[PDB]
Amino acid sequence: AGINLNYLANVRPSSRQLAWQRMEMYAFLHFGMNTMTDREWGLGHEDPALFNPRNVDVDQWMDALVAGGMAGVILTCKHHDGFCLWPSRLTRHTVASSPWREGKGDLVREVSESARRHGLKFGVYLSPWDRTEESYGKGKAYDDFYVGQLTELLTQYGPIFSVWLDGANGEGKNGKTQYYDWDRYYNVIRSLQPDAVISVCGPDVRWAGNEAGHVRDNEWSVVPRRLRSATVSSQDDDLGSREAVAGYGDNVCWYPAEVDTSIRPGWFYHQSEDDKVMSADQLFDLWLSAVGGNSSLLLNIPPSPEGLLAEPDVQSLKGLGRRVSEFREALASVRCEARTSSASAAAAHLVDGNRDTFWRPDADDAAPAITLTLPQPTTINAIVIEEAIEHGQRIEHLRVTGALPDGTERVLGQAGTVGYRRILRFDDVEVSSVTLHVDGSRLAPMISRAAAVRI
Ligand SMILES: N[C@@H](Cc1ccc(O)cc1)C(=O)O
Repeated sequence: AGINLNYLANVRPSSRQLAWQRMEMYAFLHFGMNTMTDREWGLGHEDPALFNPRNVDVDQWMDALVAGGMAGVILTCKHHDGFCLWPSRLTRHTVASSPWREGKGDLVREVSESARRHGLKFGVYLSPWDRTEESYGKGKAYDDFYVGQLTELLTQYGPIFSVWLDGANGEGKNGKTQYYDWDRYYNVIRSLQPDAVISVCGPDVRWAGNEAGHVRDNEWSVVPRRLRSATVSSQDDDLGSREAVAGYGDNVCWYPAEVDTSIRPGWFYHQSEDDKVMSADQLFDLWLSAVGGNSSLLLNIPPSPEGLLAEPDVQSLKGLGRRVSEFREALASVRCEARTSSASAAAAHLVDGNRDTFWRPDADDAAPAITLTLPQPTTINAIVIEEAIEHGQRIEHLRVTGALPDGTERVLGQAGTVGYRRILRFDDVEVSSVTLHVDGSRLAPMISRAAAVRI
């Protein structure tokens, strides 16, 4: 193997990136002034008197998120309109000036506390774009204000798992375009919350860039480093193939994808969209596609102006969670005999329920493969396979075969990348065994789990 391949096959996640990956799916909570004014885009300078939801019940939100199987929640602490959901000391444009809770409330506190009681991690979105704040457009003075608010959020509310950042901007009242001192912002986050992943407009987690309803066929976590300050764009179908990254040499990095979408057409709640909430089945397919396609899933659910998650959203979440649990429960009810093409001693690692142990074929194994034999003919429609990503991402082509009770065997399906998890789906079939052929790989693959199941 050449220097380049030895490099690519060993690019690896940091501690914070690995912990983040293991979350799999978490929620976004869009709630604030835009909810009250029924907008996707706020104008700024909205009257704080308009923020007076009568029945905020964050435990109702968290209850539904747990039932949905979420690992954490990212709250919109301040959106583009600039209204802050905590009583910031740096602006009067906050819940402290609203009639909500007699001006004595702190929704960031209320949410973070409830998240922790519910076993969910807590993250923040603090909008760089600010349509109210006076310093906006002045340059450094707005950076000072932003950093000031980051500091409040990152020091007063306990551990933060993610700081989510988009890059929208505009002109201030002075007519000048505000640009952000990203490097300065990153230092603050790294300093105050070392374990947090800085996401999207940050170096730790990449916006998947997919068209809604689509995920990459091949999602590589190892990609050109230039994608971190985002010729090539985040929306390209092929970011990480050998051909795509060839010319970049060592200028690549571990920069894993996050698929983000809303359960409704809009990010904020609009009553007119109450008949347009994704169903539990739509969410499940999404989960299977994202979390079964080497991407984390960020799912937005917006509370209504009353201060509750709406009934359809709660039901979809509940059904999503039920489908995910049924899937895992069947993935454990599975009785299989695992056999490998080499390193049979390590074959045990495929089924010990330890994500830290893996099977890796011998260097001279020219056809690495895992055979799973079933106690008797069973119907299956998917295989689950996971790489030991702590050590990198390597698999490039996977071919799955099934041995039918009727002597013969056929191809059940193929896939490219695996990474954190590949759930390969196909038509319901009855087999006595399946073989996973790792036809292509950057050096020897390290596989921590393999399984055949019926969804
Ligand atoms: N393209 C999206 C990105 C985004 C999504 C959610 C946000 O809260 C902020 C930004 C938008 O601006 O609408």
